[PDB]
Amino acid sequence: STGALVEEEDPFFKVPVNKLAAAVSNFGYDLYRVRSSTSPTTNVLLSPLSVATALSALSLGAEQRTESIIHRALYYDLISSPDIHGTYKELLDTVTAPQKNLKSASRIVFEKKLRIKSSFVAPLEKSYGTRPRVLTGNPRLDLQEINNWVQAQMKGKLARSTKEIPDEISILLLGVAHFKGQWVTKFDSRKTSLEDFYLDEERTVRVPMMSDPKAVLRYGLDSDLSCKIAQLPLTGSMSIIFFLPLKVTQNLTLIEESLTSEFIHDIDRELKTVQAVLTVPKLKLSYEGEVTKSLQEMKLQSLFDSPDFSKITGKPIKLTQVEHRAGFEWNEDGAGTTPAHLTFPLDYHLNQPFIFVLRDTDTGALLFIGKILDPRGP
Ligand SMILES: [Zn+2]
Repeated sequence: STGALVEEEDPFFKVPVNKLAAAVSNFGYDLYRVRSSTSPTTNVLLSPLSVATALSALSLGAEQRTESIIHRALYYDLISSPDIHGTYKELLDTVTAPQKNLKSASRIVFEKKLRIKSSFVAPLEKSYGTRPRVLTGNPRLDLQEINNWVQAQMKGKLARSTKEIPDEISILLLGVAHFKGQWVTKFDSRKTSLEDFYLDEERTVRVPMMSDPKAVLRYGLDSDLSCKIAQLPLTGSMSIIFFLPLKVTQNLTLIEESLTSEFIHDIDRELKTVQAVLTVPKLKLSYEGEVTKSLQEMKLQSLFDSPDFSKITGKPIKLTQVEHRAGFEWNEDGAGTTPAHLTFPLDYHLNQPFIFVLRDTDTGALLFIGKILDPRGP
């Protein structure tokens, strides 16, 4: 009984920037689901906000039908906003503020010699703080310039791309993000040690495992999903929510099917503070790849056929590539250290495949999502 335009009753989602954050985050969970389906045996690491942002910005140059196609994928058609792009600037300003430890940037890149209308550039730069790049047609220079842009946006925290530049670009969208933050409570690195990680029912590896035997966290068991949910706070009003299956498995699909902005808000409200025997693997992960094909499965295929971008230029152009680069890291770093007496202990050992969601507490925005089949790497 959903899909109708109704007034928002949930207080957290009445806030326009939170309503927008929930919309583009729901695009991000959609993209995550497609990628995870495509990658049943490899880690999935995504920061889809940078991709949603490139698409939202590009929709400024779309005529009405194409614009609506982009807006439907971003869930804008369920918002009743007079200023979607003004709200977006606020969203971006909030989640990339310095305390968030999150670098995120989106770029629109056009085929060589394209003449761009200043009536596109002006709202693009105002709301998204970005300017379109027109390629030169020299593959070496063009790849060097894009990597130099990623380097400056990410302050060198991502690896430069040794990937060849695509041969036939009309519109290329680039979404890049890096996150390395600090826990509210540091892990004692003296307690970090090599421990078993159950890749699956038959394969066990040894991985640097952080440990807090007396962790305070927020926790809840979701019986319907057979998974233990824990939330660990980060400095700068963010948290990581973990989804830990009860049985060793790489099949997280049932959990993945539930991931929406509204589900995650509900989970967050329902978690309760407990003490836990907590283990968390160290993570230093990176991803570089094209999400072109995944977006084509997300009702965006017509952007690649004959879309109408005549608000950008008179020359017929179309989406040809959407690139994502992401880097993500967590270690023991944190801001601080911490006749009967009864406790309620729980174990929370992330020593088997799990999903994590890095969420902004203020807006609820999805900042990063990982399916971690193997904490060592790809
Ligand atoms: Zn609520």
